[PDB]
Amino acid sequence: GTGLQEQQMSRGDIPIIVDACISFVTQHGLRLEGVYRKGGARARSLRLLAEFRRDARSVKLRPGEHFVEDVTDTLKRFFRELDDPVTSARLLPRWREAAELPQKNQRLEKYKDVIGCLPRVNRRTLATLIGHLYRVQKCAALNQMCTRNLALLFAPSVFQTDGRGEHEVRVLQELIDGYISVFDIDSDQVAQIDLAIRKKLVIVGDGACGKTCLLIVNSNYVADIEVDGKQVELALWDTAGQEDYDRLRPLSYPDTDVILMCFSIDSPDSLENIPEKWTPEVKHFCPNVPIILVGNKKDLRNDEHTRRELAKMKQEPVKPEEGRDMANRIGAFGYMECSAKTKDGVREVFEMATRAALQ
Ligand SMILES: Nc1nc2c(ncn2[C@@H]2O[C@H](COP(=O)(O)OP(=O)(O)O)[C@@H](O)[C@H]2O)c(=O)[nH]1
Ligand code: ALF
Ligand SMILES: [Mg+2]
Repeated sequence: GTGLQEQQMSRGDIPIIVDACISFVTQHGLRLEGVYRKGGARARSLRLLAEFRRDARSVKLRPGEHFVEDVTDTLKRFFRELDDPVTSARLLPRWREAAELPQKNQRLEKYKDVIGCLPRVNRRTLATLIGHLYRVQKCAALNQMCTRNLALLFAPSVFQTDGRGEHEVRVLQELIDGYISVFDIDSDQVAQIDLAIRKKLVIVGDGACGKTCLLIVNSNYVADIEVDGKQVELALWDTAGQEDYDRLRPLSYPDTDVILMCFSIDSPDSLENIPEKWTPEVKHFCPNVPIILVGNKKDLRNDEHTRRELAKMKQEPVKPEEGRDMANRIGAFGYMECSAKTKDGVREVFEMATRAALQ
């Protein structure tokens, strides 16, 4: 193997895995809302990564055949699993020092100096990645991925941080925003680019499937709920859906009394990750804790735009019976659908969770 120097290299002297994923996402993904925030179905996307590891130049990514979210996941996993972060562990002191200078122009010039000390393959790979993220955020009116969000999603794999690394998020954000300057992009490329009872609740589920909005519309938070005569102080613990936070998420699990396990009705992949990812993790850290399987964004089930996007990959919104079958398959206490956006079903979600916690 997973070393940067051991990879099959493109004509451009960067790893083919990086070149191929970035090219595909650039062609077919710059409009996808939540690109790089949403993830693919675990087993399917890990197969694609394994193909790239076996023989990267043999993988031909084709629209309609490969999921954008599998490819974005593959790119992040590539950087996360390098023996050494592409930014170099040995230069992390200089990165941090650069990040603490007072004025942005001074930080950019220092970042430029650090990048200059990297090995050639690292520099060219980092340049290609940052230029890609620069293009992504320029399309944020469509994909909703501003520079700050991309930096939060990419800093853990790029720098190989624990998951909370504050200096590295600033660097990445400023590298993206300052891409043209830091990487000496000439004016021709600039033009070409222009074209009494207390109970603990934890919520888990795929990135962007609506966990935080569900906690917010109802309300670490606290909600006071009354069910069956009993007044309950429900402690709400929010968690991140991305793989990058897998090491930090178990901090939230101790003492949990009920789990909200979420998928989005507009994402069959997020339902498929219920048995593949969330159920094994939750049953390992929260044995014998009741699970409410929650289908979020119910308002999108018959939404025309949603139905058209999923049909491109021969998918359709999750049906109520599919969620119920899944709830039975994993041994959930119950199944419930809701829309944080319209508030429909939100009370029923937390009332069922509270009854589960009290049984
Ligand atoms: N249509 C619709 N969109 C939603 C709903 N809930 C959340 N969203 C959107 O989905 C995106 C991610 O939501 P968020 O709760 O932050 O996702 P989280 O990553 O799981 O915490 C945001 O753009 C929300 O506005 C919903 O019930 N209906
Ligand atoms: F993508 Al999230 F909480 F913002 F899982
Ligand atoms: Mg969230």
